[PDB]
Amino acid sequence: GLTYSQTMELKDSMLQLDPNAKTWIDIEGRPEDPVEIAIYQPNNGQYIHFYREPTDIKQFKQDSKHSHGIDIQDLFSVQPGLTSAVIESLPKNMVLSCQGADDIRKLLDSQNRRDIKLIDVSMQKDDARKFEDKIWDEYKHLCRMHTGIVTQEVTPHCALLDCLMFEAAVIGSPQIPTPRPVLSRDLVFRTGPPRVVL
Ligand SMILES: [Mn+2]
Ligand SMILES: [Zn+2]
Repeated sequence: GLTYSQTMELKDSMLQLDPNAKTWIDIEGRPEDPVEIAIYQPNNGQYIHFYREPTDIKQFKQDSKHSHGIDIQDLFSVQPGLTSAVIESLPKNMVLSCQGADDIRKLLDSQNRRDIKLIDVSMQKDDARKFEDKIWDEYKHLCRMHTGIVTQEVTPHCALLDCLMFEAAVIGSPQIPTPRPVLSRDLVFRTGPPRVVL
């Protein structure tokens, strides 16, 4: 989990959300073993976005090749404990928009956050991904974690970009205010290997 100072920093950064604004949530991975989480406020562009190493490797490899394309080695350096830390400090009685509520409901409940309510926009599969190509063209650089070829060859599913494209689908245009991450990379990732000296 997080250190005392990491925990103070996270809570401080999370208060940059307005607890009342429209807020999307999306996860990749099963709710008992999530590997990527995004919480996004379209109007101001702010988002919480972080990763998690999986515990079930066989199911992860399946999800990797047919959904999110994440290589497990790229998760080794991510900061543990962020999922429970973030969910614990989301505002009381917060309301979240999502596309498909079943898994996210389980995840919040497992964290005793039954006070958090979900609004399932329940779009149809392809309506939800109308602007998938344009959103990936513009905002690919915001998440480079989907490195594997995914087959169902299709575009990998990213918690962050899914939130952005669902927002685009609800409003009818890929034109959204610039997304800005509220978490620092040093909170999402551990230090990683030293610079190779060249
Ligand atoms: Mn997704
Ligand atoms: Zn991603």
